[PDB]
Amino acid sequence: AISIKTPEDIEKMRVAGRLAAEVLEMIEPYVKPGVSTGELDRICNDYIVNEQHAVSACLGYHGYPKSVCISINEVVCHGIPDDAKLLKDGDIVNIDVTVIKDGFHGDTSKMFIVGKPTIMGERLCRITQESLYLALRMVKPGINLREIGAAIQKFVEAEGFSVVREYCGHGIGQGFHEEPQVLHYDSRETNVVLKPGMTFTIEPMVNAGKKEIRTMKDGWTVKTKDRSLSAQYEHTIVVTDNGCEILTLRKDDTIPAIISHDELVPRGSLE
Ligand code: NA
Repeated sequence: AISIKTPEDIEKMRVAGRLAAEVLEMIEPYVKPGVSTGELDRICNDYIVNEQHAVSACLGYHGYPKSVCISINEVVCHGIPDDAKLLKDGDIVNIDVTVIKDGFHGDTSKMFIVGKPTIMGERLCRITQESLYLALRMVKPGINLREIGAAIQKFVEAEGFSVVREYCGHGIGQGFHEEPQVLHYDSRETNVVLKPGMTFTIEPMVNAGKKEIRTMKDGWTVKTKDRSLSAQYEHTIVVTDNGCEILTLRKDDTIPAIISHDELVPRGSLE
């Protein structure tokens, strides 16, 4: 029930994913102490609309009140931009952007560390991206989604962090949320063999502390039950013939848009 994208479909997500990454590349310079998250949200939206002539898939979604999600520190996800929420020195902040372009979505997010980073702030951010890269490196047809969550978890835990279990990455495309569910941890429940053309997200949410979270009153914002810091990075990718292509790659990523596996690349018949 997982949709297989069409070359044309794919070019579209590429455009979409590219637009999503640019929002993140653009926001960067405004992410600094004293900046309110409402303003960041503003910039983002203005950007999506006016310059990219696209639309935030988040804006008003099922009621969601802001253009992008800006989760600070113990906020795991769905953090709601608010003009009263100023960024502080040492904060860690996720900005989650989802853009719709020509009917296709581009979904990604990254962590920003404001001012002087904190030991743990820095480490979790690093570790979290790594868990994302790590999964990225394994994306390839024939692999089971389950081996990936497994890998993420293993890594994360070995690094002394936790993986939130309640929220996942997912198929995406014409629809914001599509199958499959992309768990960032092990699950006997998980059974998804990757096929080329599949487009989905990977967006491991990592707690410096315990994995338990708490959903807030507002119905959106998620936080760590123990109040430890939480970090997330996400990429939207397409499964290729031999690996994956990262649709939301940013200048600052240090992973290649295109990941291929030797064993899968085209080769002579006897090679
Ligand atoms: Na956080």
